[PDB]
Amino acid sequence: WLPPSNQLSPEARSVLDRMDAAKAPEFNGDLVRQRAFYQQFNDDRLVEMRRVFRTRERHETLNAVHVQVVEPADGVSARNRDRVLINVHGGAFMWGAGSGALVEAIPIAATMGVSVVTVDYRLAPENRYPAASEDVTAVYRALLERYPAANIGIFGSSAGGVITAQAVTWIRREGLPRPGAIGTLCGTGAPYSGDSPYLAGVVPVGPGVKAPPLPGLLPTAYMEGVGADDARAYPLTSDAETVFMPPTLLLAGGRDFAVSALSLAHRRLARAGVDSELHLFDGLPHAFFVWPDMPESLEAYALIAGFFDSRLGLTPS
Amino acid sequence: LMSWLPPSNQLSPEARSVLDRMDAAKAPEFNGDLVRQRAFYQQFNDDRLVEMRRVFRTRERHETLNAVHVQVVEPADGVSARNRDRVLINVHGGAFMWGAGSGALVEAIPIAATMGVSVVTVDYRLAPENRYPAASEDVTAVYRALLERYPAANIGIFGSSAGGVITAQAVTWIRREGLPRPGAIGTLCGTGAPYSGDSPYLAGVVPVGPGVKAPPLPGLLPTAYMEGVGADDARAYPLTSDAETVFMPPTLLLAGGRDFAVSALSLAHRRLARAGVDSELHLFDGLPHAFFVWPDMPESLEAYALIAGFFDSRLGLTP
Ligand SMILES: [Mg+2]
Repeated sequence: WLPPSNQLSPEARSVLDRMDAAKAPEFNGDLVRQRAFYQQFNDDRLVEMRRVFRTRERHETLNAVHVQVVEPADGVSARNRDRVLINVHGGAFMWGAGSGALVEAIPIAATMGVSVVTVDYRLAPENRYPAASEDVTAVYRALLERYPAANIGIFGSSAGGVITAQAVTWIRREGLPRPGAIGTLCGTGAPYSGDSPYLAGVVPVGPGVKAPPLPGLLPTAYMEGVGADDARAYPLTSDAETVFMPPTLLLAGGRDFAVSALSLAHRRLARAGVDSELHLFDGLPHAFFVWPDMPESLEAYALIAGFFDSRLGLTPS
Repeated sequence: LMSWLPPSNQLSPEARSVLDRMDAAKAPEFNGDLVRQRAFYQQFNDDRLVEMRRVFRTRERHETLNAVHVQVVEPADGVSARNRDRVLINVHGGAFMWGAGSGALVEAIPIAATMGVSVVTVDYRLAPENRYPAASEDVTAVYRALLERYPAANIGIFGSSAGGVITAQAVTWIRREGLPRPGAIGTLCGTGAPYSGDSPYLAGVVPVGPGVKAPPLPGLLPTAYMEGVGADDARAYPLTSDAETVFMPPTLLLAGGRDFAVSALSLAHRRLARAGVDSELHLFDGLPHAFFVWPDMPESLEAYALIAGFFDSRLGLTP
């Protein structure tokens, strides 16, 4: 095995051990226990968020979808008066509602100085694809009443990255204008692939062990029975959906199981002539930036804010 | 170690073939016999050049610019009208010790042919006979000469492996000399920074695993070319210097996903972004260091297109 990456701050090295301590025990398919565990995990990261960042949050309903609107406590910045971001939370498509959503929205709202509308989308296994696309699209449609499409960004982490990419295709199915920019962080509209799922240990490899091929679909209940050929569901595997993608930020830890898929999606975006940016944080795991107590998380929030700042329009609307 | 993984499932059949040939073509131990080592890599580079000539149609001329030997590589069809007032400078790889001649054409030919541009590949001074900053001086002298014919904004500089390191160092040397900075650079599989992070362990540059506890990595590049240069020389290690990083031109960083240089390139890209520099990073999952010297796979053609696309979007056009 490996020492921690020698690029990491002392604070990140501490976070790595806290991450290890916070890892889930085996649930053996007990969704109730699993949801309760991750509820507490997300509530814990929320407390850390609130210590670092000063925000105000309000509940709203937009086109019959529950959202939380997250803003810097004293107001959005003049630079971002006519912009908004939609956040789509992660949580394996089965949890993350409420505190998980605030944990992704608060650091970006506070770092960029922008309104973040985080969507309480329908979750699996009770709901299945394309429920979350429909929900995010309904919110987007409502926000178009106030903000130019060029000035709206959509981002999310892990499952939320996947749903962000699927929401783009659903928006185009509905005949609405595409968003100004997206962030598909730690996940996008494509299966995990390449080397990283083996290195990250999501699939066993090594002495005494037969390493299997990887799946061509995402294994989640959310995607049960959706075909590989559905370009709306898996747009980053489709040369057709890819060309219509808006400017995209892809960001992951270097040890994240999603990283090989993101580097491929970035190559495909570039060949399609789509503006895209990829950043990797060596040594860090999946969805590392839910832990705000390290310079590397603040840096990630700065890269997300800078990508939206440089790609979204400014004009009212 | 990667040997426990299957080939990346992203790879074309052609690339899986290349990876088997790459492993089979790996060098034996030379034990400080530099003459034998150079002969082995002369053969390797000649072999790749044969492959390049099958795929691409170019013409090469020798020239001397400011007392430095170059080869000027152009598409056999001619430079596109779009690229009439552009030029790229190539700085070859080869561990700072070999690669001169055929190794330089192996890097220049695919880019000249793919972009439709003239590439000047520099026959710079090698280690261990010559030491830093000899290669920076050579590349700067070439750049100086090309400024007589092309606007700085229309000149790119790129190189692979040791040549990616030297391209970054040449940029700081050009600045030191008071010349205008180049329009864009490609620091491929290497830049002005030591190797760092996880990737040198994963690639086996430092022995790694069960029962053998991994040593720290050096904060310096180990090559004889760089021996005695301090970590604090910002001109030698610019991507660890906030000052030289801010002055970098738009930069492409590209590597194989299994390349020992990956982790350093991802950090350099974060630093360039924080410094406000236009940079772009691409990683080819499953592929090793300097993978695009083997042209017989879709992934290599795809790399050449990304390099051509980066320069086509970042360099100026006007005479
Ligand atoms: Mg990029």
